[PDB]
Amino acid sequence: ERPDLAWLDEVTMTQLERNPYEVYERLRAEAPLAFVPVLGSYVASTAEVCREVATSPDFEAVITPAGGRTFGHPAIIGVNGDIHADLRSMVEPALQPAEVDRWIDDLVRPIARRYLERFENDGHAELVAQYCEPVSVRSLGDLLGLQEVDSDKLREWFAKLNRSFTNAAVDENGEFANPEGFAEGDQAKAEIRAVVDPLIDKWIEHPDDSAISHWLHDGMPPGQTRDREYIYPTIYVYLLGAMQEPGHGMASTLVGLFSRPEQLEEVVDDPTLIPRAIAEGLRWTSPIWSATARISTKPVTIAGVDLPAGTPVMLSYGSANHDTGKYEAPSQYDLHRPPLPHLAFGAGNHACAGIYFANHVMRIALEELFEAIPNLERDTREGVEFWGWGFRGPTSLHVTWEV
Ligand code: HEM
Ligand SMILES: COc1ccccc1O
Repeated sequence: ERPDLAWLDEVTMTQLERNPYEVYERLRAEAPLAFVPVLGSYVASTAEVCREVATSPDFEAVITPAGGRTFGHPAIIGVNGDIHADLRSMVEPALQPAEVDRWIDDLVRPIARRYLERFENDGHAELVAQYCEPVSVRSLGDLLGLQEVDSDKLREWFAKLNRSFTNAAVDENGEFANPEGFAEGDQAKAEIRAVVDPLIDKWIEHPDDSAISHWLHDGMPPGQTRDREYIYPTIYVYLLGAMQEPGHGMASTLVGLFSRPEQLEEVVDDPTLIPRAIAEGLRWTSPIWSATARISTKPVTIAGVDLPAGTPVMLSYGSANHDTGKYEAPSQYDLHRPPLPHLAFGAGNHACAGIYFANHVMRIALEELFEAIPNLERDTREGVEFWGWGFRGPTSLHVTWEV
């Protein structure tokens, strides 16, 4: 209904999945808060608007429509008040920095070595499938208590959940355009239940050091546990983004480094630059690109738009992280950018709970990769395609090295 934005009626879901940055460049200039018809929602595209909405007292969390169809209730990302406080209290212990520092090295480093050992003498690899994804999922899976679930299965689950969660397209009547696209998310959930229900049965009676056992038991009266239906949606939140994103982020960081060969060389020579390299990678291609949202709780005016109460706004943090109000030439990867604030972990009460853990997973993985293969090069015969609007990352990363 905004006349000057009639061009947005012609934006497609496929276009946004393939490459959302041209449309979002226009949005940041034309309408930092804009209703995108194919998404069925207002979208926040700039750093100022995303930060304002994420931190405003007049907004609260809401799950996106496709996210809710995928995860149900109470997903930690979609709830507020006492339920959110309890779910944050449940997930935070293992994520506390002092706690992560106690065990993160002995968790991730042997995992990274195990996956490297499989290919480090080959002279070629596709790092998304052979390294970045397995290390990310094996690390978190072991932390959670899912040691027995193979990395290939954790990877399949996150991919199916991604596609269902981001199945956001709506038709001319505001109805989901592709209802069949939720079926694979439902199938993943059914598989997850079949594996995890017996584990929860065991943990209720026999608590252990796994994170999910602690989710059941922590803070509960004697002999009581949180109901499994109450915790499953947050398990699904983990089995999508927490499993997927460290792998996404380390792979994007590698693509960015390969794009600046002098910078790759600096980081291989001086691995203390790895954290900076990662932070720039997350800004450059944000793993959680436009997955979350907030909803107004009263009438508000944001970026000149008067919103009624009850209005959802999607937080396109991956666009915010290319805001030219903040960054020069944001589509260029540059290790030597000054260490400015970014929105790849969101903001406010619903900001990422796992930042410290995620940063260490990616750091340790990259350290081990460069120690193992110091002469790592991108295989320039192959293209790198990035995919995703809700969650974004490279679909492959072919590399080569002299053996
Ligand atoms: C590089 C990897 C990661 C990125 C880029 C990422 C980014 C994000 C973003 C953007 C959000 C939404 C914040 C908002 O709406 O303002 C989020 C939420 C979340 N993150 Fe992460 N994160 C990643 C890894 C993880 C990991 C590994 C875990 C768990 C161990 C995790 C746990 C969560 C939780 C629990 C939430 C929901 C917080 C809430 O709604 O209260 N994160 N993260
Ligand atoms: C940490 O996992 C998520 C974050 C935001 C949206 C969906 C997720 O699975």
